[PDB]
Amino acid sequence: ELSQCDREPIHLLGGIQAYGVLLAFRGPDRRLEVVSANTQALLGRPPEALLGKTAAQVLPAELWAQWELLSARGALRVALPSGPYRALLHESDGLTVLELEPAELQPDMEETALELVRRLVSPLAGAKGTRELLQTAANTVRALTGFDRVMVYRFDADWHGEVLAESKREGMDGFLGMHFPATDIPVQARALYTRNPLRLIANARARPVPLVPSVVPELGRPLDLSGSALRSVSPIHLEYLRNMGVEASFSLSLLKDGALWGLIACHHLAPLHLSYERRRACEVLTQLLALQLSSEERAAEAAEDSHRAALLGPLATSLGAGGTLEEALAKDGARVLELTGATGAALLLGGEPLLVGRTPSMDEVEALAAWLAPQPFQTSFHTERLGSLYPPLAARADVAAGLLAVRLAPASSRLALWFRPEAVRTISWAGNPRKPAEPEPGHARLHPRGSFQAWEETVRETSPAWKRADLAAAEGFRSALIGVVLRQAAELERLSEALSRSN
Amino acid sequence: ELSQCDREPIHLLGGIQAYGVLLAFRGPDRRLEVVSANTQALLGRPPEALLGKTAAQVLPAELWAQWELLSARGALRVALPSGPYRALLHESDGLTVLELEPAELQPDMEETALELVRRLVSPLAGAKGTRELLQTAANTVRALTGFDRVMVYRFDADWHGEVLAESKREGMDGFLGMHFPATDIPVQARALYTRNPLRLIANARARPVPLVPSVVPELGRPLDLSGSALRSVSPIHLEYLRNMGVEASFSLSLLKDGALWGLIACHHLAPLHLSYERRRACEVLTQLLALQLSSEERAAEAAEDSHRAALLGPLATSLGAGGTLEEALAKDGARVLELTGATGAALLLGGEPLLVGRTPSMDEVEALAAWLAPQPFQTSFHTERLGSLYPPLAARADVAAGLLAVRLAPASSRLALWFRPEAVRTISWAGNPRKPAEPEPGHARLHPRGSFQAWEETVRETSPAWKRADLAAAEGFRSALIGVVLRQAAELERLSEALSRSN
Ligand SMILES: */C=C/C1=C(C)C(=O)N/C1=C\C1=NC(=C\c2[nH]c(/C=C3/NC(=O)C(C=C)=C3C)c(C)c2CCC(=O)O)/C(CCC(=O)O)=C1C
Ligand SMILES: */C=C/C1=C(C)C(=O)N/C1=C\C1=NC(=C\c2[nH]c(/C=C3/NC(=O)C(C=C)=C3C)c(C)c2CCC(=O)O)/C(CCC(=O)O)=C1C
Repeated sequence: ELSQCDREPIHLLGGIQAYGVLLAFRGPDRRLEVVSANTQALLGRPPEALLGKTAAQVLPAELWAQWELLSARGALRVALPSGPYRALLHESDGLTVLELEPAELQPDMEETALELVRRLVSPLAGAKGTRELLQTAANTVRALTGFDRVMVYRFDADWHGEVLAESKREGMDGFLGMHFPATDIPVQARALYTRNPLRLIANARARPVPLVPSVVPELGRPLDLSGSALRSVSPIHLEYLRNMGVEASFSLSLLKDGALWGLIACHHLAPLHLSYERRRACEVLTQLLALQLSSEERAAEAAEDSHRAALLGPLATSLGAGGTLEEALAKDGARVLELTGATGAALLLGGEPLLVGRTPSMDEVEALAAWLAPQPFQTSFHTERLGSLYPPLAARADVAAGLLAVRLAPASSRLALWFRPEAVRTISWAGNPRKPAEPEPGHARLHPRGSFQAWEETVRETSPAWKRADLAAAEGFRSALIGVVLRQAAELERLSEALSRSN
Repeated sequence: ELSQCDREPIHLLGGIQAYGVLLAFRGPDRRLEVVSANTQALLGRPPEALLGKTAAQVLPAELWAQWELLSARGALRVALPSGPYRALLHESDGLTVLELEPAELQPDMEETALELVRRLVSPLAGAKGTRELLQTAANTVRALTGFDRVMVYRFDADWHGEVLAESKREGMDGFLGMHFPATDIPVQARALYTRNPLRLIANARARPVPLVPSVVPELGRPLDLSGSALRSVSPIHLEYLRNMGVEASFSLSLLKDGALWGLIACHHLAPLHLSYERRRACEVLTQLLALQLSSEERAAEAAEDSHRAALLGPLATSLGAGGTLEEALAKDGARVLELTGATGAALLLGGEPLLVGRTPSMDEVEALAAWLAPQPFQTSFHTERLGSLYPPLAARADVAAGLLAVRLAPASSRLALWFRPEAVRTISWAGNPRKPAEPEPGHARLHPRGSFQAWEETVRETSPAWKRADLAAAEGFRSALIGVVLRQAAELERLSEALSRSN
């Protein structure tokens, strides 16, 4: 099995896990076009007999009694001689689908509606930090659901994923700082998770039981189960979970204005069950997290812009206090250095180029200054990778991964190189998984050990992107209160001319 | 209309409204303490004879069968021969209470909770800022209730009332931007509003039926009903609610980190009944609005401050471009006004006074510059009421009600000042509904006048308080960010004179 997954569609496997039982109705007859293989236990007749019979006869009276209310709402309690069963309606490909789920034996009088929502929303009374908000949400989710581990992901612009918050019981390895490639999650999976809020993987050991028409004749395709919540997982992802060691999963999809921002993944080692009320409350909890994250991301970006301005401001205090600027940058290296979130600065101002922080060598920076002139840059230049644009520094990686340049003078070549380290260097290596387990897995698919490589070779020779705040600060320092720099140059020159006349 | 209102104890009034009935119990013997006058219809036997009787025969057998069940939830729906009835239990004064309320005929099986919650949440998908958050929330709450006029109230630091947004159908009076003094909400009422989220006005027309006995013997005062949601309101508020003509109200409280930031008070001209599914939905909606309101408030700042810091930047571009400071302010007189959110600005860099915007004449400016030097302020002087701090300028405070002054020179007396207009002038006088009412009110207890008239005299010689961002910008103006850029003009002039007369 090679090159599998992305080619394979995931909405048309035609398989159902043994958790529930589904049937397909169509037309006034509501014929049993598609039936399950496990319906023998509940219906009491062989599935092939069920085929080609009217829905009124086949359905037990318990389900038929509240069928109108079931269509009105889509969820109500029906008690069978075996026991009570959750019932739902979902329309796919023009055919209605009746879904039956084994409800718990609990009387359900306890854990009433809307009180779990209060229990979940109470701890979030504070929650300043976006990362700390995700941490608190993970804590509450773990407290309610009882799963071993809760992890929260953020998706990068190119759909690279990382882990932000992690709430877990003591004992298992921490997964904070994880980075996994965008290709780990296929496009169709992202679309499906966008469409439906919750995904439940009841048990990994369970062998899927397929519905038993081979192919739908009228459609020519297996029945689509995208809306249905009983979709069977892909075998590749099943082996993923088997290698990782998690068997029951409960995944929540965080959406910011229709964009899949990240996922909450509740993981447990053994198959567990969750009540219907808890899941219904968790859907609302997902909506709350979506809204709160949508607001707080804007809050954090505004705060970062304000801090960038309030950091660029004091730089005018040093230059203007009397001390020469070339000594001033050495005096105040940190503030000028962190105006863009970069690690190296190099300045051309008329004299020999000056270096602050980790910067490329003298020959390298002068060659870069020579090379930058022919390209017409109206105000500034933004680049993500330097190897493609500039061959000579492609070999250099540790001080040549990122570049940001602004020309201080419109005519004269005044170059302000800003180098930001490679994404793999700026991110703490404490974020890697490490902790090598003794058993040897396939090492190609599973995340433990045999992963995090695709990230490092996909983003190799690439630095973290220059945010809107980063380029705004780049322009601001292209000025750097351009009055102070231009007027100190002019003032020094015009005092020097008077001194030379006095000379 | 007697003996004012502040001394009146709301907590201890112990009144029972028209619809529901109450009865108290003590200990395992559950001695009956108090009864309502209207319970005889529901109980079927005279209330006076049951004083101190056992619950076995006073109360119908069905409630006693569900007493242990009612204790768990604290509220339950039960079928009674008269009809469905809804009962509650809670603790007050060491004495347990049983409350009975008329019940809606719906068995709470159709359109249950946790599916209208998403109906309320979905419109909030946008709401880029606080104002539209409140607008959308008010609109959707109005849609849920079906009431006539929803309203939102905001309180200042000194508890003065604001009206941010409202949603109304066509054909009534609007009070957007209308103002009410802090004393309109008694200090007794604020703590109670903090304690419980929801309070419902059952019927304004119906007089409060008395509670029997008139007073409990053991305590000497009627038992309080803070936990109860049926507690009757003051007779003083009956005249108010009659004057505005509303019949029922449904008060929703918005608390941020334990403080009454806002208050939602729906109004309906005629009586209307709301089910507890809706009530338990809107209490969740208040808990909802709390967090998102905090988030949007916290996001609004650090963006206004960022814009002010960025706004100060082009003032530097006014320099370097050919011209002096006088000419720089001549072309750019607009931008310097919003640097501190003040309509007038004055500067004194050593020469004759120069003014921008509507500021006091130069003689009083010189007088205040002379007077501020004896007053010890190291970096800035932020006074909200000028007359209290400085008598002579109290006479003309239309534009000099509030001032922010900074010393340009470190030791010498060089000043930069900003003058804000007095309040009421800045606010949009839209609080008047126009259309003087054909009925004649007392002009002291109604929406227009009485309220917003005591408020105006309460905030005479007052301006919006100097926040953090405007003073930060003001101190940045004097700080070595643009002040040094101003100083460099002196060195440029010095080099010009060095070139002058010597060539
Ligand atoms: C060629 C594509 C795939 C290779 C790569 C592979 O191993 N699986 C592929 C496709 C699918 N991924 C599905 C679900 C899924 N996989 C991940 C990957 C992870 N990266 C990590 O660090 C961790 C945790 C340690 C994981 C699990 C994720 C995040 C997901 C989303 C759901 C989940 O978290 O389990 C998948 C099934 C569809 C779906 O459930 O979305 C296919 C097919
Ligand atoms: C000190 C006595 C009072 C006079 C003064 C008065 O006008 N109100 C007094 C005390 C109480 N006010 C109560 C309710 C209430 N009052 C307001 C303020 C307003 N100012 C206005 O101009 C308008 C008209 C639009 C109003 C409504 C508000 C906002 C409220 C709460 C709204 C509500 O009833 O839900 C009151 C009873 C408290 C209660 O149970 O609500 C007292 C006592």
